[PDB]
Amino acid sequence: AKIGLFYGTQTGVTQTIAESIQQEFGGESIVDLNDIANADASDLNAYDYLIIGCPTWNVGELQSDWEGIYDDLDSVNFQGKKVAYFGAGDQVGYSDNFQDAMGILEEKISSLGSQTVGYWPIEGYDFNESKAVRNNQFVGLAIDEDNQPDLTKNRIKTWVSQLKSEFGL
Ligand SMILES: Cc1cc2nc3c(=O)[nH]c(=O)nc-3n(C[C@H](O)[C@H](O)[C@H](O)COP(=O)(O)O)c2cc1C
Repeated sequence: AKIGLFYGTQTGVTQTIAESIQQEFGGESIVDLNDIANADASDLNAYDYLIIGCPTWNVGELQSDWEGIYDDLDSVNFQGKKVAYFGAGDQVGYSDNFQDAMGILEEKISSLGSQTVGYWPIEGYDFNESKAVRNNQFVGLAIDEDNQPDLTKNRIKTWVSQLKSEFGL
Protein backbone atom coordinates (compact mmCIF):
# COMPACT_ATOMS: atom_id res chain seq x y z
CA ALA A 1 0.00 0.00 0.00
CA LYS A 2 1.18 3.51 -0.83
CA ILE A 3 -0.46 5.09 2.24
CA GLY A 4 0.78 4.48 5.79
CA LEU A 5 -1.46 5.24 8.75
CA PHE A 6 0.24 5.47 12.15
CA TYR A 7 -1.85 6.02 15.30
CA GLY A 8 -1.44 6.13 19.06
CA THR A 9 -4.21 5.42 21.59
CA GLN A 10 -4.75 5.24 25.36
CA THR A 11 -8.34 4.01 25.66
CA GLY A 12 -8.84 2.68 22.13
CA VAL A 13 -10.89 5.46 20.51
CA THR A 14 -8.18 6.65 18.10
CA GLN A 15 -7.62 3.01 17.12
CA THR A 16 -11.30 2.55 16.25
CA ILE A 17 -11.19 5.74 14.19
CA ALA A 18 -8.03 4.52 12.45
CA GLU A 19 -9.67 1.20 11.57
CA SER A 20 -12.72 3.00 10.13
CA ILE A 21 -10.51 5.29 8.02
CA GLN A 22 -8.64 2.29 6.58
CA GLN A 23 -11.99 0.68 5.82
CA GLU A 24 -13.29 3.84 4.10
CA PHE A 25 -10.20 4.11 1.90
CA GLY A 26 -10.84 0.60 0.64
CA GLY A 27 -9.06 -1.76 3.02
CA GLU A 28 -5.55 -2.97 3.77
CA SER A 29 -4.53 -3.07 0.13
CA ILE A 30 -4.92 0.73 0.11
CA VAL A 31 -3.83 1.72 3.63
CA ASP A 32 -1.26 0.09 5.96
CA LEU A 33 -2.40 0.33 9.59
CA ASN A 34 0.26 0.63 12.31
CA ASP A 35 0.18 1.33 16.05
CA ILE A 36 3.02 3.80 16.61
CA ALA A 37 3.80 1.82 19.79
CA ASN A 38 5.13 -1.01 17.58
CA ALA A 39 7.04 1.21 15.17
CA ASP A 40 10.38 2.94 14.69
CA ALA A 41 10.47 6.56 13.52
CA SER A 42 12.36 5.29 10.47
CA ASP A 43 9.27 3.26 9.48
CA LEU A 44 7.74 6.54 8.34
CA ASN A 45 10.49 6.88 5.69
CA ALA A 46 8.82 4.28 3.47
CA TYR A 47 5.77 6.32 2.45
CA ASP A 48 5.00 9.26 0.19
CA TYR A 49 1.61 9.61 1.92
CA LEU A 50 1.02 9.41 5.66
CA ILE A 51 -1.97 9.70 8.00
CA ILE A 52 -1.07 10.55 11.62
CA GLY A 53 -3.61 9.85 14.39
CA CYS A 54 -3.17 11.07 17.94
CA PRO A 55 -5.59 11.86 20.81
CA THR A 56 -4.85 14.65 23.29
CA TRP A 57 -4.40 13.75 26.99
CA ASN A 58 -3.79 15.34 30.40
CA VAL A 59 -4.53 18.90 29.31
CA GLY A 60 -2.91 19.45 25.92
CA GLU A 61 -0.35 16.63 25.98
CA LEU A 62 0.59 14.09 23.34
CA GLN A 63 -0.62 10.52 23.79
CA SER A 64 2.27 8.61 25.51
CA ASP A 65 3.48 6.60 22.51
CA TRP A 66 3.75 9.70 20.32
CA GLU A 67 5.51 11.51 23.17
CA GLY A 68 8.09 8.72 23.24
CA ILE A 69 8.90 8.91 19.53
CA TYR A 70 8.63 12.71 19.26
CA ASP A 71 12.34 13.52 19.47
CA ASP A 72 13.11 10.83 16.87
CA LEU A 73 10.96 12.51 14.20
CA ASP A 74 13.89 14.77 13.24
CA SER A 75 15.66 11.74 11.78
CA VAL A 76 12.85 11.09 9.29
CA ASN A 77 13.07 12.86 5.94
CA PHE A 78 9.65 14.41 5.51
CA GLN A 79 10.66 16.41 2.42
CA GLY A 80 8.17 15.71 -0.35
CA LYS A 81 5.65 13.85 1.77
CA LYS A 82 1.95 14.71 2.01
CA VAL A 83 0.65 14.14 5.54
CA ALA A 84 -2.94 14.14 6.84
CA TYR A 85 -3.89 14.11 10.55
CA PHE A 86 -6.78 13.03 12.75
CA GLY A 87 -7.36 12.92 16.50
CA ALA A 88 -9.89 12.11 19.21
CA GLY A 89 -10.57 14.75 21.86
CA ASP A 90 -13.12 16.28 24.25
CA GLN A 91 -14.22 19.83 23.37
CA VAL A 92 -16.36 20.24 26.49
CA GLY A 93 -14.01 19.01 29.21
CA TYR A 94 -10.93 20.53 27.56
CA SER A 95 -12.17 23.50 25.54
CA ASP A 96 -8.87 25.37 25.93
CA ASN A 97 -6.77 22.48 24.59
CA PHE A 98 -9.10 20.75 22.14
CA GLN A 99 -7.09 18.57 19.70
CA ASP A 100 -3.80 20.14 20.86
CA ALA A 101 -1.84 16.93 20.21
CA MET A 102 -2.82 16.97 16.53
CA GLY A 103 -1.58 20.54 16.32
CA ILE A 104 1.69 19.77 18.05
CA LEU A 105 2.51 16.90 15.69
CA GLU A 106 1.48 18.86 12.59
CA GLU A 107 3.67 21.81 13.55
CA LYS A 108 6.68 19.53 14.04
CA ILE A 109 6.20 17.32 10.99
CA SER A 110 5.39 20.22 8.64
CA SER A 111 8.47 22.17 9.77
CA LEU A 112 10.48 19.10 8.66
CA GLY A 113 9.44 19.61 5.05
CA SER A 114 6.14 17.81 4.58
CA GLN A 115 2.97 19.29 3.13
CA THR A 116 -0.19 19.09 5.23
CA VAL A 117 -3.39 18.09 3.41
CA GLY A 118 -6.90 17.25 4.67
CA TYR A 119 -7.92 20.47 6.45
CA TRP A 120 -11.30 20.27 8.21
CA PRO A 121 -13.76 23.13 8.84
CA ILE A 122 -14.55 24.26 12.41
CA GLU A 123 -18.33 24.46 11.87
CA GLY A 124 -20.27 22.38 14.38
CA TYR A 125 -17.70 22.42 17.17
CA ASP A 126 -17.65 24.51 20.33
CA PHE A 127 -14.25 25.16 21.88
CA ASN A 128 -12.19 28.14 23.03
CA GLU A 129 -8.62 27.38 21.94
CA SER A 130 -6.78 24.73 19.96
CA LYS A 131 -3.22 24.42 18.68
CA ALA A 132 -4.64 22.51 15.70
CA VAL A 133 -6.38 25.52 14.10
CA ARG A 134 -5.00 27.47 11.15
CA ASN A 135 -6.95 30.02 9.05
CA ASN A 136 -10.12 29.03 10.87
CA GLN A 137 -9.79 25.35 9.93
CA PHE A 138 -8.50 22.31 11.82
CA VAL A 139 -5.24 20.93 10.34
CA GLY A 140 -6.98 17.53 10.23
CA LEU A 141 -10.09 15.55 11.20
CA ALA A 142 -11.23 16.37 14.75
CA ILE A 143 -13.32 13.55 16.21
CA ASP A 144 -15.14 13.78 19.55
CA GLU A 145 -16.65 10.49 20.70
CA ASP A 146 -17.16 11.88 24.21
CA ASN A 147 -19.53 14.66 23.14
CA GLN A 148 -20.40 14.15 19.46
CA PRO A 149 -20.54 10.40 18.83
CA ASP A 150 -23.38 10.76 16.32
CA LEU A 151 -21.29 12.90 13.97
CA THR A 152 -18.28 10.54 13.75
CA LYS A 153 -19.44 8.20 10.99
CA ASN A 154 -20.21 11.01 8.58
CA ARG A 155 -17.13 13.02 9.51
CA ILE A 156 -14.90 10.07 8.58
CA LYS A 157 -16.72 9.41 5.27
CA THR A 158 -16.57 13.03 4.11
CA TRP A 159 -12.95 13.51 5.19
CA VAL A 160 -11.73 10.32 3.49
CA SER A 161 -13.58 11.27 0.31
CA GLN A 162 -11.76 14.63 0.20
CA LEU A 163 -8.43 12.94 1.01
CA LYS A 164 -8.63 10.48 -1.88
CA SER A 165 -8.07 13.30 -4.36
CA GLU A 166 -4.97 14.54 -2.51
CA PHE A 167 -3.48 11.04 -2.35
CA GLY A 168 -3.82 10.33 -6.07
CA LEU A 169 -6.83 8.04 -5.64
C1 LIG B 1 -8.05 13.07 32.03
C2 LIG B 1 -8.26 13.38 30.56
C3 LIG B 1 -7.61 14.47 29.98
C4 LIG B 1 -7.86 14.82 28.60
N1 LIG B 1 -7.25 15.96 28.05
C5 LIG B 1 -7.65 16.32 26.83
C6 LIG B 1 -7.18 17.59 26.21
O1 LIG B 1 -6.37 18.33 26.71
N2 LIG B 1 -7.71 17.94 25.00
C7 LIG B 1 -8.63 17.17 24.31
O2 LIG B 1 -8.99 17.55 23.19
N3 LIG B 1 -9.09 16.00 24.84
C8 LIG B 1 -8.62 15.58 26.02
N4 LIG B 1 -9.12 14.41 26.55
C9 LIG B 1 -10.10 13.62 25.81
C10 LIG B 1 -9.52 12.41 25.06
O3 LIG B 1 -8.58 12.74 24.03
C11 LIG B 1 -10.65 11.57 24.48
O4 LIG B 1 -11.34 10.89 25.54
C12 LIG B 1 -10.23 10.57 23.40
O5 LIG B 1 -11.38 9.86 22.93
C13 LIG B 1 -9.18 9.60 23.92
O6 LIG B 1 -8.77 8.75 22.83
P1 LIG B 1 -7.94 7.37 23.06
O7 LIG B 1 -8.83 6.25 23.33
O8 LIG B 1 -7.54 7.13 21.56
O9 LIG B 1 -6.72 7.61 23.85
C14 LIG B 1 -8.77 13.99 27.85
C15 LIG B 1 -9.35 12.85 28.41
C16 LIG B 1 -9.12 12.55 29.76
C17 LIG B 1 -9.82 11.34 30.32
